[PDB]
Amino acid sequence: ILTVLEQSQVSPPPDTLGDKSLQLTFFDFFWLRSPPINNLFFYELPITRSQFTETVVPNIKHSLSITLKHFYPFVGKLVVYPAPTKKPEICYVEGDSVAVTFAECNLDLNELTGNHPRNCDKFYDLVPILGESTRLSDCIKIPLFSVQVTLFPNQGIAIGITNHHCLGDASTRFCFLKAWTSIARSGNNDESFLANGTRPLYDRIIKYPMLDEAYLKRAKVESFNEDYVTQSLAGPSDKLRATFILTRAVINQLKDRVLAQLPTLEYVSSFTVACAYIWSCIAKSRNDKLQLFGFPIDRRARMKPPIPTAYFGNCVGGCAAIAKTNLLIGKEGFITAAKLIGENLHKTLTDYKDGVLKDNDLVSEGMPTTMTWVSGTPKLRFYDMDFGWGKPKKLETVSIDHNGAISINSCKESNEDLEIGVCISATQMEDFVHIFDDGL
Repeated sequence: ILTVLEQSQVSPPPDTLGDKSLQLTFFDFFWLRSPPINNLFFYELPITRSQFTETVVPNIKHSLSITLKHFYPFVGKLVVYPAPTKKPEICYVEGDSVAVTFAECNLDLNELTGNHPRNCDKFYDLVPILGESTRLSDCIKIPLFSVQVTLFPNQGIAIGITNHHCLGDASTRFCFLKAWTSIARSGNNDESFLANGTRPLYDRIIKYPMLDEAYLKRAKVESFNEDYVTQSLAGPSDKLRATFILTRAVINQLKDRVLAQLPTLEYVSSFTVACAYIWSCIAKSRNDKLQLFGFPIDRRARMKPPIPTAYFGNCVGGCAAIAKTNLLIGKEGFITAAKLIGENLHKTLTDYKDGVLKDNDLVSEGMPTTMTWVSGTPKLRFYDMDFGWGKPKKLETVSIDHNGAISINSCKESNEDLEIGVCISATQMEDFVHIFDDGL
């Protein structure tokens, strides 16, 4: 089903980059022990094996190489030292490279790019492993970014991107991908990027050393080297992956229902309404006791003073709500969900305005029987990423399979519509589909 054509290593062009480091913040240290992030971009095009070898392979290598000279941390490694003093950092050293795998897949591409339930494990051999760590006398070094480009002969191409969350957040990945695609589209040339594109800002403008040290303690840094193990996804599995669509029209109707029933609810957005609806579906599907639902927040614009969009690295916050499952079910359940999300998000955003940077409560108050954390930021249009073959047919966040997570992103026939990705056991999928569709 999968054939590896080439295992390559891609570096910046000769005589372009010297040794370079990037210092990290508490926002980055938060993710020290996180599993890899895996994303797929699927493209439809009538591409032959010969053409893939002749132009695609060299074009991927060349365009990535050129992009790396502007995005040094992508070709660097996370370096963790055993001493509680020396902070982890990103280091690039001359000779460092990005692992780029070229492969061929004999599965029907049309059996992967749809929205209906497909086996989760069919996607695993399309995403690259993050890569083996390097263990030295004074440190461990972990790769930050890897790529797989997979040919589906006469059908298209999937680009699988795996990264460590310490490299940066979704905004950082978006910035990088905008550059890479520009460079690829313009025939392996950074002239357009340098003139018109958004360059990464490596200035260390987030300086809170006391928070830095507090976050490293929580992430247990002295045992990191001893504890670190690879976390690649592998089958077989009975789980199914589906994509659920909330159209602008449906979202507005749901929003109108919330605003009508709860006229003084301080925060109601397309995103909170989408979250509330999926939240209610998950509650109905699980028929459990107590649930937590949460999601990330890009904090850049909310910082005091504001952080430029192009700031390189992590600048992410989070918000969560907890409710008894019986309160989340049905039409009234969706309303309750929207209320709790809205209230908690309003509180969180007020705290950011006040300049609040920080943030077994559960053991005391009650252990959730389900927890869901959203992957995704619908504001970032990953569906516009065009390497020269057109925009993606389908995006998948494969790493939601690891734990209590769903993906929420914009669509590309419409940036006002939302796509929700779910990977759950086959037995639960059948009901979930009916729950979602019937409820609308």
